[PDB]
Amino acid sequence: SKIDYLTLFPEMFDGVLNHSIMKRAQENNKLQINTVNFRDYAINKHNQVDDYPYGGGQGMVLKPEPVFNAMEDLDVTEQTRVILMCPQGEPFSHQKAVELSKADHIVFICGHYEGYDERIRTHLVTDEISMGDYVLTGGELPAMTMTDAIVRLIPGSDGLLEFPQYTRPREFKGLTVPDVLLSGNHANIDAWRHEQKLIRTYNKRPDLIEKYPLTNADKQILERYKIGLK
Ligand SMILES: N=C(N)NCCn1cc(-c2c[nH]c3nc[nH]c(=O)c23)nn1
Repeated sequence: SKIDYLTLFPEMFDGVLNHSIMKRAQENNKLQINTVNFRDYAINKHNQVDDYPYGGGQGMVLKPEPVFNAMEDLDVTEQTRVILMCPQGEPFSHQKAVELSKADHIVFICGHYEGYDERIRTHLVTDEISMGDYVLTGGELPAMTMTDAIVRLIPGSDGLLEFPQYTRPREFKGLTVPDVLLSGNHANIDAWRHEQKLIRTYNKRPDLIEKYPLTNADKQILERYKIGLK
């Protein structure tokens, strides 16, 4: 499997591909990653990859020819998935990460451009994906985050919040690890962790409690808690 990124700043990805999961999986002969710069396929008078929009508008638009050429050199096939980092795209999701981990070749089109030529979108892009309602400067960090979640799904819940976890030391600033965790009584350790899960969910995410098949023990735990409050 292989991932290629079209970027103006191929060096933003320095140290994110040479370390962690990217370093591991790429070393392991699992994924080939290539960075590709624009303006390496530009032919404009200033070697530009953006020009002004027909009809007017404030911004500048990425031109189609450098991008189709970039797809050409990257040996994009009819089954390659070309992902446009688009602020109005479908929000990225675990479902989509599972879907994309099934893909032999992937290309991210990254860029700060206010606009993209519609030719690119109609005949080149297979996928347009957002990071969320917030506004970013470019598609490079989105591209890398999505790559993280996808690569992690390469061969290389219960409905509640997590239970608190503690490690050494037992005491720190007078803040004491709960004693049940050191008693070596695993039935109590698990019962306590479950109680904390119910209580933390009740306090911070009551919607999750509503969608949870509460037992009679769970109801009693929450009721003893909310009475212990008063
Ligand atoms: N087309 C416009 N407005 N570009 C402006 C500059 N920009 C933004 C993005 C972008 C990519 N992915 C995102 N996910 C969530 N919000 C975002 O803003 C983005 N890429 N370039």
